[PDB]
Amino acid sequence: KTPETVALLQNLKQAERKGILFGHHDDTAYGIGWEGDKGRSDVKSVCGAYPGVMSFDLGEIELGGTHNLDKVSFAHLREYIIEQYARGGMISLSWHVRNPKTGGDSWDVTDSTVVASVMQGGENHVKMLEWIDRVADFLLSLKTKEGVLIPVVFRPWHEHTGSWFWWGKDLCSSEQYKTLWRMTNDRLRLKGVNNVLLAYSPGMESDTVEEYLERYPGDDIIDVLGTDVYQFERSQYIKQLNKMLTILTEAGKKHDKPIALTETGLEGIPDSLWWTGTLLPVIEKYPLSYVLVWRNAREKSTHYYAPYPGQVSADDFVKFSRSPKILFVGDNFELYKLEHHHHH
Ligand SMILES: [K+]
Repeated sequence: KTPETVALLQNLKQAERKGILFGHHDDTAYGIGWEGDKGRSDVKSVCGAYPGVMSFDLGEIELGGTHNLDKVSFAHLREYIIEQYARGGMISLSWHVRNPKTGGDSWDVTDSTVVASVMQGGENHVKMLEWIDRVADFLLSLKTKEGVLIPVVFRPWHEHTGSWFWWGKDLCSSEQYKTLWRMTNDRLRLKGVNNVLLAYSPGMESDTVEEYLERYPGDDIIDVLGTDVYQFERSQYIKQLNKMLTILTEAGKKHDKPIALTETGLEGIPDSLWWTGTLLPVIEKYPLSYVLVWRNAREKSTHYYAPYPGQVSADDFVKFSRSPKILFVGDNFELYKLEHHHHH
């Protein structure tokens, strides 16, 4: 891993001391009522600072086209990534990859033999490695104008304990799933992709650490232990989020990995006090390195997870943002600076 990448990991590992970076998907790409405006951010428009983490998706890079599945160009993603690094924030990338057997999208679960087909000897193995190489080439293009590779937390194969993606629980064995991870790591390493940290991120199906780790590909592959948990009903969310963050904290101590709430949110945040009244009291109890809420879909204006100006939860988001526990660009962290000393 590059020096800046090791520094990022070491700074994620001191979350207990520094606080929780706040994140938003596609934050500088678009939001409610806009797309592509230079420097614009629904998060910054509400609270005045950029989120400490921004994530974007590489889905459809494997098809060799110019835009991802959410119609954002890869050349724009690279710009947004360079700009987030320049201001000192973190970047994460997910990968809603197409179905290599059916030609469908990530959510095509018609065929439960897709992962088998990309194993060694399978009809789609070479193509799967070509697809991963296309991700590798994009990652290698994430450079500062001075030529420094930009560290990224790459989070492929997510939500694998559910069965809504073609790599999900009912669609492959535990060993097949771990092999996806090994193929991914192998190709990234061969390509010299030394600017990636890998994050593991199943949802809330697991009730225990044993279950959470059943499909874990190993400490030598994974750098960040995450989970994706959304609010559908408040009491259940509080129970299930506490349950998963307890699992993450226990597992992260057992395996010496930082932890993160890699996706969460309340769609349309109709609860005007969601941020301080529901989310913060849960997450502040756990040593999270970051918490990321999902995109503000310009193309479906009910589908948003961060506020925007005038949105009913916006004032409360401002109050949340002022918590010393929650970190935005401008706050007291330096992700890419090594402080050169062991933990004790
Ligand atoms: K803050």
